[PDB]
Amino acid sequence: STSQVRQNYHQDSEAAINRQINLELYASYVYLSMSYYFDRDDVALKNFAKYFLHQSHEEREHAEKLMKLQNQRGGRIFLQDIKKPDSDDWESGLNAMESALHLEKNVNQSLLELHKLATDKNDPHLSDFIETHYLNEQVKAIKELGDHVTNLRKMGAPESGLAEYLFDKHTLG
Amino acid sequence: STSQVRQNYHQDSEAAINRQINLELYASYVYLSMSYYFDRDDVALKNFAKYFLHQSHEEREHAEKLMKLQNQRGGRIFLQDIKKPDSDDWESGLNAMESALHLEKNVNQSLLELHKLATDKNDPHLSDFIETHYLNEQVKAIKELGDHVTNLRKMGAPESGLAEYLFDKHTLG
Amino acid sequence: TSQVRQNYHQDSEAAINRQINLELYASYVYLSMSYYFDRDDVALKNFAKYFLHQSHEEREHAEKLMKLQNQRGGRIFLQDIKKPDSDDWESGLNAMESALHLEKNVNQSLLELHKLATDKNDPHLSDFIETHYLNEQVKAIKELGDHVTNLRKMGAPESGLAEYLFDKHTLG
Amino acid sequence: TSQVRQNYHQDSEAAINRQINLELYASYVYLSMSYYFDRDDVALKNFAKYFLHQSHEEREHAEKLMKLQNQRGGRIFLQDIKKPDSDDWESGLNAMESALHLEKNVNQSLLELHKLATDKNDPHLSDFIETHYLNEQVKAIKELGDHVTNLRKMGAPESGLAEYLFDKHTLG
Amino acid sequence: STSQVRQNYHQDSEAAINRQINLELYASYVYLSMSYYFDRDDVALKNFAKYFLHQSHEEREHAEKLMKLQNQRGGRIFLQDIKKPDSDDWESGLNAMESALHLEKNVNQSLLELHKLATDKNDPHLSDFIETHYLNEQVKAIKELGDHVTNLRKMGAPESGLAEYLFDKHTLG
Amino acid sequence: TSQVRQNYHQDSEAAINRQINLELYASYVYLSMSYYFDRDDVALKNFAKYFLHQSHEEREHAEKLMKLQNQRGGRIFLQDIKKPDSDDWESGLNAMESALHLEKNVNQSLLELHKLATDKNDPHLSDFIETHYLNEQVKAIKELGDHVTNLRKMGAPESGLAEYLFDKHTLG
Ligand SMILES: [Cl-]
Ligand SMILES: [Cl-]
Ligand SMILES: [Cl-]
Ligand SMILES: [Cl-]
Ligand SMILES: [Cl-]
Ligand SMILES: [Cl-]
Ligand SMILES: [Cl-]
Ligand SMILES: [Cl-]
Ligand SMILES: [Cl-]
Ligand SMILES: [Cl-]
Ligand SMILES: [Cl-]
Ligand SMILES: [Cl-]
Ligand SMILES: [Cl-]
Ligand SMILES: [Cl-]
Ligand SMILES: [Cl-]
Ligand SMILES: [Cl-]
Ligand SMILES: [Cl-]
Ligand SMILES: [Cl-]
Ligand SMILES: [Cl-]
Ligand SMILES: [Cl-]
Ligand SMILES: [Cl-]
Ligand SMILES: [Cl-]
Ligand SMILES: [Mg+2]
Ligand SMILES: [Mg+2]
Ligand SMILES: [Mg+2]
Ligand SMILES: [Mg+2]
Ligand SMILES: [Mg+2]
Ligand SMILES: [Mg+2]
Ligand SMILES: [Mg+2]
Ligand SMILES: [Mg+2]
Ligand SMILES: [Mg+2]
Ligand SMILES: [Mg+2]
Ligand SMILES: [Mg+2]
Ligand SMILES: [Mg+2]
Ligand SMILES: [Mg+2]
Ligand SMILES: [Mg+2]
Ligand SMILES: [Mg+2]
Repeated sequence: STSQVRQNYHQDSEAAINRQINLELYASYVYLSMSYYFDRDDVALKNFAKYFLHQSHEEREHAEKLMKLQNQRGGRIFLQDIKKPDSDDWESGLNAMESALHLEKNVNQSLLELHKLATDKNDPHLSDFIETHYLNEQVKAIKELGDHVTNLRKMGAPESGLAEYLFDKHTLG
Repeated sequence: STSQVRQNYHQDSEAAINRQINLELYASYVYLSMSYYFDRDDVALKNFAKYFLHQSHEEREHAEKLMKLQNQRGGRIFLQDIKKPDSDDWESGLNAMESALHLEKNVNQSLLELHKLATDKNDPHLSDFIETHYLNEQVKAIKELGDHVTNLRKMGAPESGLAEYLFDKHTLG
Repeated sequence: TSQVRQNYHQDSEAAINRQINLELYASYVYLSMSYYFDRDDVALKNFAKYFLHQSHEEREHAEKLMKLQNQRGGRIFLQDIKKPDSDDWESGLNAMESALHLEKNVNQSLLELHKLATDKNDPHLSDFIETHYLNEQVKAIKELGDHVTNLRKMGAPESGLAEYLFDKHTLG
Repeated sequence: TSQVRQNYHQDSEAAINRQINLELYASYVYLSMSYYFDRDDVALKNFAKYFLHQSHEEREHAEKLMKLQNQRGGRIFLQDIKKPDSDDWESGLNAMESALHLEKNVNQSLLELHKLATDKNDPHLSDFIETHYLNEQVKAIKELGDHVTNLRKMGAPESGLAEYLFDKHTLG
Repeated sequence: STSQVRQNYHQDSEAAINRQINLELYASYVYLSMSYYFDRDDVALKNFAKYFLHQSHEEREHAEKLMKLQNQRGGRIFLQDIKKPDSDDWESGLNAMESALHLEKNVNQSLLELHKLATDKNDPHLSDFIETHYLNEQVKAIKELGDHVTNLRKMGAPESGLAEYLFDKHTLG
Repeated sequence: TSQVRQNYHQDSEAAINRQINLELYASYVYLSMSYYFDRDDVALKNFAKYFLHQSHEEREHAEKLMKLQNQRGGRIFLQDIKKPDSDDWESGLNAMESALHLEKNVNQSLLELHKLATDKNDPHLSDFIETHYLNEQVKAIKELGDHVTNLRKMGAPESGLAEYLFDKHTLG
C-alpha cells in the first residue's frame, strides 16, 4: 500500500532509481579495483591509486544520495548484487583512464535515460534532481578523464613507463 | 612469476584474504541497507540510520585495509560480486540490531578461521595483523550490539514503538 | 549461554576470574607496603608514594580483566582478597625484593593463562594478554631488579643513609 | 611505644583497623556492582559508572584511615577483604537498595567508633570521624534513598524502561 | 649465576637475540655505505644519499631496541665484529635499491626464524616483541623497496641517468 | 682520477679511510659501555645515557670523515668494525678509565693524520682536522679525566654509593 509521502512518483521511476543505485555502487567497485591495482608492488603508482580511491568514494556518495531520494519520494529501496569489475588487471595507467572514461560515459547514458523517463512521466522534481546533482558532475568527470587520456597518449604511455611515472607526479600528485 | 616482495606468504592465506575482503564488503552492504531502512518515512528513526551508516563505512575501511595487506605481502587481489543482504525490510530496530549481532559473529568466525590458517602456515606477520586490527574490533562490536539488543528487549521492543523511539534518542543520539 | 560468547572456553573464563583475584591481591600488597613507609619510625615518603602508585596500577589491571570477562560473555565471580604475607616490611630493600618476587609470581600466572589461551586456540585472549600484560610485567620486573641492585650496592638495609638517599634520588 | 603516640587508646587503634577493613569491603561491594551493570545482559552503563565512582571513593576512605593510624602512632594490621554477599545484583533497584543497606551499616560502625573515641576522651579522633566521615555518610544515604524512591516510583525493577531512563536521566 | 629478572627466557633465545643485534648493526652499515656512495662526485644523487642515511639510522635504532630487550629479559649482550658490506661500489640507484630489497628480505627471514624459536620455547613476551616492533616494519620496508625498484625499472634505469635523476627528485626528494 | 681531486695525496686518502674505521670502532665501544650500565645488576641509568650520547657523537665523527673523503675526491673503503675489547666493563670507574684510554688513542691517530697532512702540504686537510677534531679530543679527554678523578676521590669502584651518587649528580 501507498507511502503517505508519495506524490507524482511513477513506479517506473522508482524502479529506474533502484537500477541507478546499483550502477553507482558498481562504479564505486570498479574504481576501488583500479585503485589497489596501482598499489601493487609491480605497478607502484601511488597517485593513480589515490585518484581512483577518491573517485571510488565519490561514487558511493552518488549511490547514497539516490537511496536518500528514493525514500524522500516514498519509493522503496531494493538492492541487488554489486557485480565485480570486468578486469582484475588494469594493465596500465592509460588503460585504467580509458576504462574509467568508458565507465563514466556508460553511467551518463543511464542518467540521460533516467531523465528521459522522468520527463516522460512529467516528474519535474526528479528531472531537476538528476540535472542538479548528476548531469554536470558526469560532464566534468568525462572531460577530466578525456584530458588525462590525451596527456598520457601524448607523453608516450603505456609503453613509456617514464610517461606514466611523470604523469602520476605532475598531474595526479 | 613470483612477486619480488613475497616472503612466507602461503597461497592458501592469499586466497583466504581475498575471501575476507569480500565478506567485509558484504558487511558494509548489509549495514548500508539497514541504514536506509531506518530512513524510510514509515520507520523514521534517524539515529538508527546514522548508527548503521557509520558501521557501514567502518566495514569498507576493514575491506580496504585487507586489500592493502594483500599487496603488502605480494598477493594479488581478486574481487568477487558483493551479494545483496538477505533482507530488504529489517522489520524493527531490535531486529536490525539482532541481525547485526549475527553478522558480526559470522565475520568473527571467519577471522578466527583465518587466524588458524595463518598459525598453521607459521605466518606470524599475518596472525599479528589479524589480532591487531581485527579481533578486538570484533569483540568490541559484538559486545556493543549485545548491549543494544539487551536494552531494546528490556524497554519492550519491538512492540513498543516508544521504546525504539527513546532508544534512538538516548543511546544512539 | 551469553549472546556475545564466541570461542571462549570455560577454562579460560575460570582462569580470568583467578587472575582478577591475583591482581587485586597485588594491589593489596603494594597498599600495605605503601603505608609501612608512612610509619613515623620508617618515614620514607617516596617509597610510600612509589608503592601507592604501584597499588593503584594493579587495581587498573584487575578492572581491565573484569571488563574483558564481560566483553567475552564470561561471568565475574569474585573471591576474598587475602591479606599480604607480611605486616612489617622491614626495610626499603626488603620491600623491593618482596615486590620483585610478587611481580614474577604474577608474571608466571599470566604465562600460564597465555598457555591456556593458546591451547584453546583463543587468539583474542592471547593477544589481550600479550598486549596489556606481558610487557608491562617485564618492565615492572626489570625496574624492581634495578632498584634492588642499587639499594644493595649503596649498602642497604644496614645503611639507613642508603635508603634515605635512594628515596630522594631515585624515587623522588 | 611510638614516639608520636599521645592520648590514643589501644581500643581505638584496633577499632580503626576494623574500620579500614570495612571501607575496603565497601569498595569491593561497589566494584562488584559496577561490573554487574557492565554485563551484556544488563547493560546499564551509567549504573556501572556510578558504582565504580563509589568504589573508588571507598578506597579513598580506607586510605585516609590508614594515614590516620600512622599519624597517631598506631600500627596498621590488614585482614582479608571478604567478597561481596551477592554475585548477581538482580537489578538497578536491588543494587541501590543493597548499597543503601551497606552505607547504613558503615554509618553504624562509624557511630560506634565515635562513641569509643568519646568514651576514651579522644577529641582528635572524634573530630576526625565527624569531619571526614559522618556527614559523608549522611549525604550518601540520602542520595541512595532518593535513588531508591525514584526507581520504585518509575516502576522498577519490573519496568526495564524505568531502569533504562533512570540510567540516562539521573545517573547520566 | 642467574639474573634476578630472568623468567621464561631460554638460552637459545638469548643467543639468537645477540645474533639479531649483529645483523641489525650490519644492515645499518650496508645502508651507511650505500648513502655515501650516492654522495660521490661521480654519482651525485643527494636524495638517494639522504634516503639510505635515514635507513641506516633506523637500523641502528632496531639494534639498540634489541639490546634493551636483552637486558629487560636478564640475558647478556655479547657483541661481535660488524662485517663490512659486500660491495664498495653500488653501481647505480637501481642496483642499490635491489641490494637493499635483498638485505631486508634476509633480515626478515632471520626475524621469522627468531619468532619460530620464541614460539618453540613458549616465550609469548618475545614472540609479541618481534611481531610488534619488527615484523610489520619489515613488511613495510620490503614493500617500499619493491615499489622503488619497479619505478626505477619502468623509468629505464640504470641505463637512463635521467631516470635515476628524476626518481631522486620526485620520489626521494 | 676524480674530477674534483686536487692536492690530495693517496696516503692521506688511505689514512682517512683508517680514521673512519677508528671512529666507528669508538662508537661501538661506547655503545657497549652504554648497555652494560643498563644491565639489571649494574643499573646506572645516567652512565648508560652518557655513553650512549658519546656513541652517537662518534658516529657523527665518522660520517663527517666520509663526507670529507668524497669532498676531496677520494674513495671510501670500509672495513669490519671490530667488537670492543671487553664485554663486562666492571664498574663506572673502569668504564671511564677505558674511555679515557680510547680517546687518547683516537687523539694519537688524529695527530698522526695531521702530521701526514702537513708532510704532504695539504692545508685544507690539516685545517679540517684542527677545526673539527683536535679540540673536540682535548675537551673529551679533559672531561673524562675530571670524571675519573671524581670517581676515585669519592671511593669508586668499591663504594657502590660513590658510583650511584656520581650517576645522579654529575651525569644526571
Ligand atoms: Cl505517486
Ligand atoms: Cl505508477
Ligand atoms: Cl583481467
Ligand atoms: Cl620532471
Ligand atoms: Cl619465503
Ligand atoms: Cl612465499
Ligand atoms: Cl525482506
Ligand atoms: Cl564459546
Ligand atoms: Cl567450554
Ligand atoms: Cl610481619
Ligand atoms: Cl625494620
Ligand atoms: Cl652489591
Ligand atoms: Cl597513648
Ligand atoms: Cl548471587
Ligand atoms: Cl525521556
Ligand atoms: Cl629463564
Ligand atoms: Cl635455558
Ligand atoms: Cl664493489
Ligand atoms: Cl675488513
Ligand atoms: Cl670482558
Ligand atoms: Cl658478561
Ligand atoms: Cl646527595
Ligand atoms: Mg568522480
Ligand atoms: Mg556516479
Ligand atoms: Mg563496527
Ligand atoms: Mg569488519
Ligand atoms: Mg608456528
Ligand atoms: Mg606496576
Ligand atoms: Mg598486575
Ligand atoms: Mg600483538
Ligand atoms: Mg560514596
Ligand atoms: Mg566509606
Ligand atoms: Mg568539628
Ligand atoms: Mg627502514
Ligand atoms: Mg632492521
Ligand atoms: Mg664525545
Ligand atoms: Mg671521535
